[PDB]
Amino acid sequence: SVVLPVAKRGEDILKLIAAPVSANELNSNWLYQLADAMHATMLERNGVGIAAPQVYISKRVIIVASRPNPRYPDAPEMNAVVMVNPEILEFSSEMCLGEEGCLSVPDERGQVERAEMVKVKYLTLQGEMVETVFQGFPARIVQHEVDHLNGILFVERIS
Ligand SMILES: [Zn+2]
Repeated sequence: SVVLPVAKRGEDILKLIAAPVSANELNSNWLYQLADAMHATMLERNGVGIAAPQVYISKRVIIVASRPNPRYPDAPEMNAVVMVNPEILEFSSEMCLGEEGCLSVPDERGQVERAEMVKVKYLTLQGEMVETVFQGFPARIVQHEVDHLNGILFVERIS
């Protein structure tokens, strides 16, 4: 496993709309390697999620991996999920606000309003369709990472 360089706020890579992963990439060693490098990078930076644009890869891949760590001492622990081509199909009208940081925003945290619940459809790295309901802090990570795929940093969502 390799720890990749992470783009910081102000770099233009972080402002693009990341391109969807194509059919021939699904279940490829390319794609497995991409996800493994993202995963190592996130762990090394005590992230609870990561998006491919953050590691200069303008593709629609994210990792959602809520776990307590120094950066988030109170996060619930889930098994890390890698999502290819995620699409949020439903946001709840109910809001929750929480403090977010970001691997791409050194030394700034802010309060962000997010949907309490999201329903997300995505593909596994093999290419199989999955739909999952997330609540609370995992939901906020899903929203944060999808924002990265759409060129949005959490600083822009500060109410
Ligand atoms: Zn981030």
